Amino acid sequence: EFPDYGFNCEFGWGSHKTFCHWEHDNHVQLKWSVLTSKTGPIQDHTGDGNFIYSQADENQKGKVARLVSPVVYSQNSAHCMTFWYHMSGSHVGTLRVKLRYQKPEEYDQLVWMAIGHQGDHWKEGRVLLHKSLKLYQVIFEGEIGKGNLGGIAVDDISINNHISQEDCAKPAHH
Amino acid sequence: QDEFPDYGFNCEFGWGSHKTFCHWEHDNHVQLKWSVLTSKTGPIQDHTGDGNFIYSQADENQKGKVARLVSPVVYSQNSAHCMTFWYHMSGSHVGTLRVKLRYQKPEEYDQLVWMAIGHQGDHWKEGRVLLHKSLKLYQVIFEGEIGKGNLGGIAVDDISINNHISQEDCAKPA
Ligand SMILES: [Ca+2]
Ligand SMILES: [Ca+2]
Ligand SMILES: [Ca+2]
Ligand SMILES: [Ca+2]
Repeated sequence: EFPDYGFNCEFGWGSHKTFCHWEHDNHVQLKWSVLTSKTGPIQDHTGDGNFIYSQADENQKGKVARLVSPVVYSQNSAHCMTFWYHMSGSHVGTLRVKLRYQKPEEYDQLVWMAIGHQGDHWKEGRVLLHKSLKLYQVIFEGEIGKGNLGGIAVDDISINNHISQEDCAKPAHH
Repeated sequence: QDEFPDYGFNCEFGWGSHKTFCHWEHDNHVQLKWSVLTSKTGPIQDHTGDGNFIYSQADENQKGKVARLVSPVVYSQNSAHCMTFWYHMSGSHVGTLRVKLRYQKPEEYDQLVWMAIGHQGDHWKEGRVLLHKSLKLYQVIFEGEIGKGNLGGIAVDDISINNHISQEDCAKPA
C-alpha cells in the first residue's frame, strides 16, 4: 500500500470522531470541530459523514483555529498533499495552509489560501510538501468569517497518491 | 454553445460501479477499446476521488494496434478551449498516447496535436492541449497504442475543458 506516515485523516466515521495524529494549536483562540453530517448541503458521502468545520459567526469574527500535523517525512521525497474544502457563502471566512518550521525559531510559511466564496460544492486543493532537510509540520488555519450561514469545511487530508511534483500544486480559484 | 463541456465532454469516467465514458464513443473501425476501471489496488488509481479511470493494457500480442475514444463535437467557431487531462505511462514499453482532432465530414481528417511515447514516470501527469478556434468542427480523439510491455498500460482520467486557463498558460512547462 503506502508507508504509515501517520499524516492522513478522514476524521473518523459515525461512531468515532477523531483528529488522527493532528493536534490543536495552543497559540490561538478556537479549534476546528469534527462534525458527523448526514444532512444539509455539506456532507462526506464517500467517508461516512465526518469532516472538520469552522462555523462563520459574526461574534467570533477573525479569530483562528489551527490544526497542526505530525512532522512531515520530507528528507528523501516530496509529497503531494491533497485535501477537500467547502467554502460557500460570501462571508464564509478564510482558509490558509502553512508550513511551520522550527529553526531559526518557530515560524509559519503561507503556501495556500482561499478567501471568501469558492463555490457551492466540495473542491480539491493540493499543496506540494517539498523535500527539505529542515523539518516542518503542516497547519490548516481557519479564520472565522462574519457570515451567519455555513462556514469552512475541510476533509480527507492525504499524501496517499502518485502525483508528479510539477503538477501537484492546485491553488484556490481565489 | 457555451455550456457544451458539461453535456458529455468533461469526463471523470464515473464513480464505483457507475462506469461511464460520458458522451465519448469508441471508434468501431479499430480493433481495441479503452476500458473503465474502478480504483481498488495497485499504484494506478484515481486516489484523490476514489474514482474511475480509463486504461489500455500493454500486451505484446496486440503491439501497435490502437484503442480510440472519440469525443462529442467541440464547438470551436467562436473560441479556443484549454483541454486538461491526466495520464499515467509507466514502463519503457507501456505504449504510445496520442491526442488527435478529427475534423468533421466532408473531407474528414485527423490532426495529431499531442503524443507521448513510452515511459513518462511512475506517477500521474497532467496534459494540456489548446483546442483552437475553427470554422470546421472537430472531435477530440484519445488514442492508445498498445505497447509490447508485459506489465501495466496507459491510463487516462479527468478530461476537461477549463476556460480559466489562457491560451499561453494552456501548455506544459508552465
Ligand atoms: Ca471524512
Ligand atoms: Ca469524501
Ligand atoms: Ca476519475
Ligand atoms: Ca484524480
